[PDB]
Amino acid sequence: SQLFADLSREELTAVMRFLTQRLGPGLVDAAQARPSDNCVFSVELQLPPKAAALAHLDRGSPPPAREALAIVFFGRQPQPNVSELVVGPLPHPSYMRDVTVERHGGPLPYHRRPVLFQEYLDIDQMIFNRELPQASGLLHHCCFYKHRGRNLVTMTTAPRGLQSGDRATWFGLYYNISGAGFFLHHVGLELLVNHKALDPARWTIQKVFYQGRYYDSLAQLEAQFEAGLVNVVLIPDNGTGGSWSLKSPVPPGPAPPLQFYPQGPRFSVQGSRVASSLWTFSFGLGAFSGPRIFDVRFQGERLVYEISLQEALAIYGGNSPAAMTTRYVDGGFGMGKYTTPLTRGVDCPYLATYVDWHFLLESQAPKTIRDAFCVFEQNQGLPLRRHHSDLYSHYFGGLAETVLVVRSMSTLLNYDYVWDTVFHPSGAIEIRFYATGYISSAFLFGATGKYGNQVSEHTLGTVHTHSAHFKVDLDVAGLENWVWAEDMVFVPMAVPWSPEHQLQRLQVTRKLLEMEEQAAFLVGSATPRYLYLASNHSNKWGHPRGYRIQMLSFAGEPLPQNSSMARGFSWERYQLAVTQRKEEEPSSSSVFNQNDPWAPTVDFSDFINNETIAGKDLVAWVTAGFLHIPHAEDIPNTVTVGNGVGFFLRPYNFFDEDPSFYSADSIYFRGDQDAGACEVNPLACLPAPDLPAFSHGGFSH
Amino acid sequence: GQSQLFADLSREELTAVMRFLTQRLGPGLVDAAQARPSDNCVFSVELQLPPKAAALAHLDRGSPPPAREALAIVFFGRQPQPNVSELVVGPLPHPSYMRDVTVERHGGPLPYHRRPVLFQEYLDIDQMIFNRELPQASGLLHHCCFYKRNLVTMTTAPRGLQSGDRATWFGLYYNISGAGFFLHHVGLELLVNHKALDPARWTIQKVFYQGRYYDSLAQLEAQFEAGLVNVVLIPDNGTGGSWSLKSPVPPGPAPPLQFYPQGPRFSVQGSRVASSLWTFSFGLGAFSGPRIFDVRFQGERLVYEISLQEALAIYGGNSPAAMTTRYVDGGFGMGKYTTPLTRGVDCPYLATYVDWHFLLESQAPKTIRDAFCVFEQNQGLPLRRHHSDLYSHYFGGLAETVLVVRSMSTLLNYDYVWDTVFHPSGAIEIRFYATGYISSAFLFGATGKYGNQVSEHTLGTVHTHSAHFKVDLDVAGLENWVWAEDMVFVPMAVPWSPEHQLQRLQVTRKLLEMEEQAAFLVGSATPRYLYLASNHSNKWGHPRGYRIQMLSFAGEPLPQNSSMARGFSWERYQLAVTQRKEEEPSSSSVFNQNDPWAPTVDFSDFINNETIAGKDLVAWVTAGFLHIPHAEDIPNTVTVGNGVGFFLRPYNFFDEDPSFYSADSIYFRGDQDAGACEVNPLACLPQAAACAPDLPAFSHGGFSH
Ligand SMILES: *[C@@H]1O[C@H](CO)[C@@H](O[C@@H]2O[C@H](CO)[C@@H](O[C@H]3O[C@H](CO)[C@@H](O)[C@H](O)[C@@H]3O)[C@H](O)[C@H]2NC(C)=O)[C@H](O)[C@H]1NC(C)=O
Ligand SMILES: *[C@@H]1O[C@H](CO)[C@@H](O[C@@H]2O[C@H](CO)[C@@H](O[C@H]3O[C@H](CO)[C@@H](O)[C@H](O)[C@@H]3O)[C@H](O)[C@H]2NC(C)=O)[C@H](O)[C@H]1NC(C)=O
Ligand SMILES: *[C@@H]1O[C@H](CO)[C@@H](O[C@@H]2O[C@H](CO)[C@@H](O)[C@H](O)[C@H]2NC(C)=O)[C@H](O)[C@H]1NC(C)=O
Ligand SMILES: *[C@@H]1O[C@H](CO)[C@@H](O[C@@H]2O[C@H](CO)[C@@H](O)[C@H](O)[C@H]2NC(C)=O)[C@H](O)[C@H]1NC(C)=O
Ligand SMILES: *[C@@H]1O[C@H](CO)[C@@H](O)[C@H](O)[C@H]1NC(C)=O
Ligand SMILES: *[C@@H]1O[C@H](CO)[C@@H](O)[C@H](O)[C@H]1NC(C)=O
Ligand SMILES: *[C@@H]1O[C@H](CO)[C@@H](O)[C@H](O)[C@H]1NC(C)=O
Ligand SMILES: *[C@@H]1O[C@H](CO)[C@@H](O)[C@H](O)[C@H]1NC(C)=O
Ligand SMILES: [Ca+2]
Ligand SMILES: [Ca+2]
Ligand SMILES: [Ca+2]
Ligand SMILES: [Ca+2]
Ligand SMILES: [Cu+2]
Ligand SMILES: [Cu+2]
Repeated sequence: SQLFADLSREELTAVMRFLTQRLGPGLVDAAQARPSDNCVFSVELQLPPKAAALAHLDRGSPPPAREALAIVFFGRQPQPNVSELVVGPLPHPSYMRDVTVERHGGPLPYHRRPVLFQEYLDIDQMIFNRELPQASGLLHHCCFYKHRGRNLVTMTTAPRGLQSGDRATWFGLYYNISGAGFFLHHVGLELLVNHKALDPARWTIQKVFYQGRYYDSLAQLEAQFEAGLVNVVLIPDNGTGGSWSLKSPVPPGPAPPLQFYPQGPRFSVQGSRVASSLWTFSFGLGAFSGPRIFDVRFQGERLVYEISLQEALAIYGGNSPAAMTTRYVDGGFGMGKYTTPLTRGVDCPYLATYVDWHFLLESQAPKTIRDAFCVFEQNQGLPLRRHHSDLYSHYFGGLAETVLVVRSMSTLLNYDYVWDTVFHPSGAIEIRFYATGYISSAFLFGATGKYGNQVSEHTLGTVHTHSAHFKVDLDVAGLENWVWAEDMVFVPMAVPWSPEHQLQRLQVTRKLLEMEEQAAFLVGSATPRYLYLASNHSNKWGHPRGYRIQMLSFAGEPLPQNSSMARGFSWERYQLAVTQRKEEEPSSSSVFNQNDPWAPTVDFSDFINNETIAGKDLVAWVTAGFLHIPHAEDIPNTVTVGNGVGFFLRPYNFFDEDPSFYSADSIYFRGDQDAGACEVNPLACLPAPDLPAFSHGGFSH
Repeated sequence: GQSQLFADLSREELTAVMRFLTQRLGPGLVDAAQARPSDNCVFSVELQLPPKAAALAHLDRGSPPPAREALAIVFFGRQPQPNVSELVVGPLPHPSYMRDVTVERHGGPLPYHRRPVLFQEYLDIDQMIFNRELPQASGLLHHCCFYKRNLVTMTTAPRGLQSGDRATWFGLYYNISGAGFFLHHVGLELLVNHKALDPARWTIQKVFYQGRYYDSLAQLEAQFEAGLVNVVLIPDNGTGGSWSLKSPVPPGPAPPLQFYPQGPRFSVQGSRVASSLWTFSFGLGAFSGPRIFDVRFQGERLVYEISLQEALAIYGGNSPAAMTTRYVDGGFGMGKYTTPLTRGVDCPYLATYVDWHFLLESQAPKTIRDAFCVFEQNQGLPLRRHHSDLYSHYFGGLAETVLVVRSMSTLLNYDYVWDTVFHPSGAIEIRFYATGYISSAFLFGATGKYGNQVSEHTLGTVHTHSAHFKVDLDVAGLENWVWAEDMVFVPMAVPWSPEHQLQRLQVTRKLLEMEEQAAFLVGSATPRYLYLASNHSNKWGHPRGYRIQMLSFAGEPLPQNSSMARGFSWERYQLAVTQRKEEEPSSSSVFNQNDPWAPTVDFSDFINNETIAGKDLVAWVTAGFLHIPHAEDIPNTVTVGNGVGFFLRPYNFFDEDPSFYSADSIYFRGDQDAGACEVNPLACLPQAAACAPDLPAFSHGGFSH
């Protein structure tokens, strides 16, 4: 690995040592920080400048300094802010730059900071010790309440309030189900907690919700109940089935099919670079933005500088305040931070290579997520190509598709997002995103038809949309790229020969798109059938070397623009956009957007601003998603079938012929040959497997 | 009810029907393999599918099974008024009756020019071409393309310009050796009029050489001699893989191999497949291609039938062949052109392979060896999983393993790959890939509007691909309705803070009541959730549903103003839902191809102001894309990104995800040893899977002459 490798535990420790020195002892461990402390919230790789980086990979120039970016919580002060500090060079840091205002134009308001885990503990303490017992009347008759046992548990929602500067979060209450998902057991109560004060003692409950009704306080509710004005119904807290359990009641049977490598792995993983005979690339995770791939070279030629997840978004509907106002912008929690171990043989093939990831977040020392990535070759059991000739000449030639895959999974509370990077031997790249895990349920009460389906006894599966944003820094045969839109048209013409007759003449249409706005495509509008970035260079046949972007999405209608918060994820409105790549436009979102979408720290629509994309270094931005109306078959989990979205990058006249023609694994034989002869056909030479003992990456405390 | 009602005819059965017919068709019946236009012959013999009512009575209520019958297509050329007739023969295995159903189905006789072109006809055409026509230009040909054969002809789309025409444009190509002639068009195209019942009356209506039209082959020779023709010299031979299919690179370490550590987990018996979740029957129609029948998930039928109906390629170009090609492939026949699966390339090595039998343009059954494969595939992707670090520590998940049936139709150049994929969640996935060689034209003139140059002298002509599929869902029984659900945002005041506004996300539910309400043109928008449902409810009160999720990137359909568009009306619909009807068994016909202007079936007729509330409904799905060929399509189109089709996904059909009860799921709490066999079957894998089976020896199903 090297240039793009996430920071090592060693490097992380070094950056933290350096930070503990240059900041005013009285710096607290973020894992215990109160709002008014100072705090290292995160430390992670700071990605090199593109120009320096290429200089080093393509033209011998030495590597750009290796730096970290640290996000610090400055609450021990008259005007608290959040600061972004670059720290470097590594491995032995000597400087520390504050880029906060360079990037943002001013300080970062302190309410934009992510809720810390200690902040959650404190909210819980407030709820469970000071607020809930005031309703131990009601809660005994609906939800088996006790002392503080407790049987209940809370889950956060979306943005936290109704306008910039708010930090008030709606929480639902849930049975603390054991060994299975609590998410399906909303007990009916929702609390609007205002935790904006830096003194958690000034924290208040602004609103309460129970069975379709609102109250200004729990005591108010508890009173309405003692007055016999609130019909209570005792919600069971145990059960059987998928609703209550994830473990299967059926004895295991004969094993599922297993793939192995007869003559060993055909790719290697060194640090965080992957090389096969066809592909080399580096991979990693942003703490906040998650999966990323750099420096992808097919057969030594670079196709893409960067492909990375930008953001993941979930917009809910509901019967209830928590659900009806939820809009998660998941980078506010962090796709890398919340990445989880892969279970060997379930999350990936048993014989995949599994790699660890290290991080420093909300603590003062490095921690490791074991088995966070997997890399493997997968025989797709589908041919890449084949032709069987019975006509004029008797031959067969084809090649079975084997694919190279990098994967990790982020578990954002209930959801488990699966991120796939798939390298094809045709020179196509496939980026996929699947959502499994648990749905968010609401408590089923009142008229629920317009907001979801009943999916269990007391469980409303609430309607929502999922979407995700991808950065695609194609460098098609260099940096200077154009974008083409090709498509088709019928044109009625007379038949040349028989001009009395007509015919619909099918024609290709091509259009160069020269301005950003011309290549920004809104969800809901139609897009050209062929859409690619090209070089001015041509292939042997004189067509522009191109890579075409083909989208797999079933986009739901994006949050309408009139929303005060919509600019916190404006990329949701576009399917495809292509901009000039700028060093000051590294992401389309930010960890800070989540807690203030009303005053977005980054607003994607800014990137589309009347510049030229004709012969420039272009980056393309892809949105993919779908509507989800949960249904009974989402219990216990939603399945991955049919729910993969993303895109293909496919060569389009980039090469002079299909590269797989030169494949070591292709098969060919003529009728006149002995197809069963080892020399004619390597399929005829075929041919303990050796399984590593099973280990699991464990859990986090 | 235990009988294979949906099995394709066996050789014995085919032979049997052929014998019966031989007797009863009478004098001067000819083997169609050598038949002339004016002969009488049997073109095909295949299974007549039972009528549903009787079939279900047998399968569900245990009634006696309907008679097993065949349908034979007979070309009656030896008479005053030639006709093609459709005859039913049964009951198998010892047939005793035959009935002509032609008029019942089509309202009149089948005009003779609709018949597919016989292989003998192709052969005769070639004789007129190479023995009486091309020689008139031996001069040009000697100059331009190494004449003295060395050329092969290849047919095209509809044959003419009005109903009744049988004029085919034939392109000429270097007979290339051991690789595709398709890329080596030498620039000459002949418009052969082979309508005449006497092949000696067949003429050449027109000529086309490298950009120029000529009235005859003689006139072309004339001008070439008069020094009046600028001849482009196209090479005979080359090396590049627009010339070879054979990789010039030595075999490396072996690609991954899949195997079943503890024996297989499904079984194939005849045309029935069964595993612990699924049972269904499969086969090929000689013309319509792949079909699966009677699909049961854990004992419950979901679909009576899913079957390919038609496949369609619409070309553009500036040469007259490609400019006017609209292939309606059922006219060649997707079953008929099915090819053996190469073990290890077309399906996994350890798939189970299955032969297919047919009697087509012959008088004796033949067998395509290994026409089908069936296998479990480990997807390398979990079906579901959740890792909890929060409050309670556990992991629960299931690797997806899927059950596949595949066959491949090689129509000329194209290799179509058809997948039926059975998911453990209750979902069915239907896929269609095109691979093989593109069709090409001699590269000449103003090609940018018609494709990309793709090789020396080789223009990859632009075209669309479409396939139509029949999906006879019987959701919890025959009586089904269709629902369209979707979303909307309704702007309103935040209930607890009226100062503010929120965009309230809601679900939208519309019952679609008439066939037209459920027909959806290409390029119009479609309900994000479209499903067929019972009025029966699942445990939670929602109608039991199967939803149809389409994966298509459709091209613009051929414009309706085209006199021939009625021959593939289905192309203009993405999705339509219709009342199932015994008289509407297919959306296309083997006969639409050679007269699309007078279609034998017009799919649009099925859509005609009838209720679809509470009836036996059948859905029809169209899937396809635009293809602008390009360098990477040489030697072949690759299958990546080319998959097109649809899923049938359960939607409140069950009470909960059936996969919760899977025998293969994995679960363990934080407080257990995930490394212990008693907690986790995966732990056992090493020690009881250091046992890979001996592979069977490689064999190939052969080629055919
Ligand atoms: C956000 O908070 C930061 C600290 O709370 C702040 O950076 C700090 O800025 C102060 C002065 O603005 C610097 O303190 C320095 O003050 C004396 C002058 O008497 C200087 O000579 C010394 O350099 C001394 O340390 C801090 O160095 C600095 N802390 C760090 C880590 O940079 C930011 O200015 C605040 N951000 C904005 C935009 O307001
Ligand atoms: C389409 O083509 C068929 C011609 O081969 C034709 O079927 C044949 O029709 C005749 C009468 O319709 C039948 O032959 C009959 O000849 C004597 C006359 O002395 C009759 O009295 C007898 O009934 C005798 O059978 C043929 O048997 C019959 N062949 C079969 C297999 O059906 C069709 O009628 C033509 N139909 C169309 C729609 O025009
Ligand atoms: C076209 O070229 C092919 C060359 O592959 C010819 O195929 C061979 O034909 C000979 C007889 O002349 C046979 O004995 C061989 O078995 C054939 N070889 C293969 C691999 O099929 C073919 O004759 C030529 N056909 C035409 C119409 O030109
Ligand atoms: C919620 O319930 C869970 C029970 O599953 C509790 O988690 C356990 O905590 C006990 C001690 O209190 C441990 O000894 C167990 O090993 C834990 N279980 C595992 C497998 O994670 C927990 O007390 C409750 N937490 C909350 C917030 O109420
Ligand atoms: C493409 O553009 C750059 C100049 O801006 C040039 O260096 C390169 O060689 C060009 N190639 C062409 C037009 O063939
Ligand atoms: C877009 O760009 C051109 C400058 O090249 C500028 O003159 C034009 O006014 C711009 N349009 C807008 C709306 O800013
Ligand atoms: C389904 O609807 C038909 C109404 O035409 C009715 O006869 C049948 O009883 C209904 N069943 C249910 C369960 O609603
Ligand atoms: C379509 O359906 C209804 C009958 O239920 C009728 O009123 C309407 O006029 C019909 N139109 C037709 C068949 O032309
Ligand atoms: Ca770029
Ligand atoms: Ca810009
Ligand atoms: Ca039906
Ligand atoms: Ca109808
Ligand atoms: Cu969802
Ligand atoms: Cu194509």
